[PDB]
Amino acid sequence: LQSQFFIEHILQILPHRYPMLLVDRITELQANQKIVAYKNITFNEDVFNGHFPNKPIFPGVLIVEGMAQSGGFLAFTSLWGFDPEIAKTKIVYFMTIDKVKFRIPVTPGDRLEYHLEVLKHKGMIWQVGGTAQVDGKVVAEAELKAMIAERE
Amino acid sequence: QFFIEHILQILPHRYPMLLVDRITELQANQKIVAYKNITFNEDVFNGHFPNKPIFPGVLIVEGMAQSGGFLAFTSLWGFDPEIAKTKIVYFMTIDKVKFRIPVTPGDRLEYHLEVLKHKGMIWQVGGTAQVDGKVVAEAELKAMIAE
Amino acid sequence: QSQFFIEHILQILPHRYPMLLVDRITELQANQKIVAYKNITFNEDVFNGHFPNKPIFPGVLIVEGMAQSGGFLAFTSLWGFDPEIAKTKIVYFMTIDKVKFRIPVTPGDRLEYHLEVLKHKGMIWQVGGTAQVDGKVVAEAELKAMIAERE
Amino acid sequence: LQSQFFIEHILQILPHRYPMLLVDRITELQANQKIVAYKNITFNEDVFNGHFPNKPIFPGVLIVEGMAQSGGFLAFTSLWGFDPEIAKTKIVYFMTIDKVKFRIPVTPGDRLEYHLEVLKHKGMIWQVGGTAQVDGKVVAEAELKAMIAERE
Amino acid sequence: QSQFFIEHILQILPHRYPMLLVDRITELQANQKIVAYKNITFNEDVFNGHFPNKPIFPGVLIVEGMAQSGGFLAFTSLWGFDPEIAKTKIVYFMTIDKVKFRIPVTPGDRLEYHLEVLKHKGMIWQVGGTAQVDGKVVAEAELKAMIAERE
Amino acid sequence: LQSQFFIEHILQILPHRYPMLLVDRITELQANQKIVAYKNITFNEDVFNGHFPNKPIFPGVLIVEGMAQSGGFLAFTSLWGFDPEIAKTKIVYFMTIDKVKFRIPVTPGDRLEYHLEVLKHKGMIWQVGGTAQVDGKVVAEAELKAMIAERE
Ligand SMILES: COCCN1C(=O)/C(=C\c2ccc(-c3ccc(Cl)c(C(=O)O)c3)o2)S/C1=N\c1ccccc1
Ligand SMILES: [Cl-]
Ligand SMILES: [Cl-]
Ligand SMILES: [Cl-]
Ligand SMILES: [Cl-]
Ligand SMILES: [Cl-]
Ligand SMILES: [Cl-]
Repeated sequence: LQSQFFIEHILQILPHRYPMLLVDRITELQANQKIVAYKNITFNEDVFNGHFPNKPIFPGVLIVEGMAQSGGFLAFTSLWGFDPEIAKTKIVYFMTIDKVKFRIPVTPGDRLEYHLEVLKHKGMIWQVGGTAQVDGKVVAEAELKAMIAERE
Repeated sequence: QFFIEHILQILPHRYPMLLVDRITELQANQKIVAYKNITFNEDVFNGHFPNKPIFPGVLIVEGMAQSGGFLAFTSLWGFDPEIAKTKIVYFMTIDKVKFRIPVTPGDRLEYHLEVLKHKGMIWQVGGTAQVDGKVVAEAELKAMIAE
Repeated sequence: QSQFFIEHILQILPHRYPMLLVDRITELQANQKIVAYKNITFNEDVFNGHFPNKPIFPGVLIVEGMAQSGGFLAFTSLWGFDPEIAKTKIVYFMTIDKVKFRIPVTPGDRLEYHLEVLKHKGMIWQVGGTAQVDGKVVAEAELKAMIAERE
Repeated sequence: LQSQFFIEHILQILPHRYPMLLVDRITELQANQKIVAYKNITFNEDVFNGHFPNKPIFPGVLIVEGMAQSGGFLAFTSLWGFDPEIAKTKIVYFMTIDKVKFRIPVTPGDRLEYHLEVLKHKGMIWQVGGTAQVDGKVVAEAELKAMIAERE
Repeated sequence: QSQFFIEHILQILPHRYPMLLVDRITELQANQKIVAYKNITFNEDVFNGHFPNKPIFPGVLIVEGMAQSGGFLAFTSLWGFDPEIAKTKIVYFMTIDKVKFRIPVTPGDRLEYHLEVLKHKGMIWQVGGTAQVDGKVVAEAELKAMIAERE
Repeated sequence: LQSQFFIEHILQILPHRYPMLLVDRITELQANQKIVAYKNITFNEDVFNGHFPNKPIFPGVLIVEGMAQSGGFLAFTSLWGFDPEIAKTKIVYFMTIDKVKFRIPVTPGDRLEYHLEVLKHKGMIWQVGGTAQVDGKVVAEAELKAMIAERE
């Protein structure tokens, strides 16, 4: 019912944890339709130790990962709403990834904004597409299909 | 075969983003077969996911990109540690990836990449990731080598 | 210059992971003031234990981030963007005073450091200012440092 | 109320965890009055990776953090004694820091002794002040005011 | 019985990252022997300092992994795959003798542990064997474990 | 030639680095005879995260590793003294370990003192033995034979 979520609510919905929880705040959310979130990029992240020495560049694949989590938050809330209890036993598997294009490198100090739209969704299978943006510009484009499942 | 110390002399990637442990097969301007061991003792598992260790699909793709990278560096300048150290690799595009089987601690993740097309510093490769002969994922990507 | 990105910052401060808390410098006035910032994201080790389920960027690290900004300020003022000389210097902080924390800092915040030169006499520099998140002051502090030869 | 607490007791009272729990043991404790504790400094701490390369130096701001935590243990035990139950529902916020002076650099192999006395205390607000020592000499001095708040 | 994957291992052993050095149990025989392994990959924090520009999995860790396997063997021999009882027991090692290192272990290797029960009396279990990579012996060791009640 | 060394000297002799450099300081050193050194044990170490949760215990094998490093520093200096040049062209690799007995658990707050005596030395082959002590009490004991090898 809300459209603005902070790190606290994100931890209660997504199963991801450090160092793979790549969504910091949800700024906009329209159930079954779109979501806008963002992750701040800082030099104080471990992934920078090796990507790359003396040249910090946020991995392209982790940007895709960040987008998937945004969509995963959109998918869970659209299904069961904000129910951490239900969410606490679910995980999220990647099914496919297509048409991803990287236009501008993301670096420390960047506010990487995730913009996801629901292209199609069936039960637990959600297919989203959108872009990663920094200062209003598209730094990345991507389409992906993820499935949420109950931890067996 | 090229072992970890050779890989270090070519790829610019370091911990914790160096996801290729050994190169078992290489054919210039053609293909490459390499792999990375998966063990619980990897930091990514603390968060992906707690109680349910699953190697991230995106990192599977990253491992293939790196395998592709080694293939490009060596095809471009051969095994030249000197040239390599001035470069880094940028992901340009990723397409047609599909995950069929989850990778978990104890798995030997094999990368199979063939050159689909290349020009200058821009290389496009495609293939699969395998575990015990079984295809756990396929993908296509285009990377760029630069200064 | 007036805008230094992470690479420029890396060539001036000796600080490295996980103690380099200045991601970018948005403005610098030799001998006057500096405005920089560090993004705060959940993907930082410190949040693992401060605290579980309640990510709150440590106040001591805000102050530290403020000290680093002042250090870049004092140094650039004296020698400008000079990587070679930076390697032979040391910015050792002697005191911290009047520190106030008004509102907590959390993942998703852009922690802006605002520091100015309160006093400069020889090797001793005294800076002061605030850390701000979206125009609102979240913390303040006065710090004194001494410039010196590395060893 | 004890006066000799170990890491096991400390884990049960303070909310801090790795890599921010900077107190290893409590040696002396006088409810509402003073406390003596310490943190061993070893090269095997991640913080030394970047502070600094080739020459390890425990950060001063972190020494102040350790004194604050010592103070917190005193406050908690002062208000509820050793009660892990009510202690789990809390966290400690830094309110102010004053008169901190750094006299001697702290390094790997040092036994950082935290010396703190209560300057003032009302309810959840505790104002403490003292020194951090190593082998009997004062390496740092500081005053701080913390607050214990419901993890609401 | 049969083979256990990391999941099952997590339910018996109390060890967690970065100290759980057994990824899979491919063979177990009550009161007799165990065959397990840990994959060695460059992506392990340990390789940062052992050593720079020269990754070599520590020998004492090869030994730690043999102990964990041996411990796993003794525990399951008495109680089988019983998670509840596992939280009830403590398996620490009293002794370690006859340790020999023959070949360096590096990223890409599959460190296979081969431990057999030499002798056991009550809760004192003595195991011994080798660490193997590609069928060859990279290390040998004998360890004595004591099984106790947690707390 | 000296008998007291600090982490800054240790770093110039041993190649070990975080998180495997387990000797913080050397308080005693007698060529070809013995070495007494120590490593502080603090909760702020990665190892404790999983060994074990809610029960920090410094790994016995790590105590042994620490003893081996001291032996290594001893072996090298006995032969070349404090020589950074040569030190970084050689490596002390261990061939065997015997009679290892763990008597008392090591925990955060402990000062793990390493005591190694030279049992036999002939060229590059060194056999040493000793104990790990905490507050004058033996917590561990072991014997090792090391080989000083070329680094290339
Ligand atoms: C390799 O031997 C292990 C070292 N060791 C222990 O593990 C000891 C007890 C122990 C192990 C695990 C736990 C434990 C306790 C509470 C919890 Cl909550 C957990 C958990 O949650 O995972 C685990 O306690 S004692 C010991 N070493 C020695 C050494 C010498 C004498 C006695 C013990
Ligand atoms: Cl995935
Ligand atoms: Cl990239
Ligand atoms: Cl705080
Ligand atoms: Cl400092
Ligand atoms: Cl070793
Ligand atoms: Cl142990």
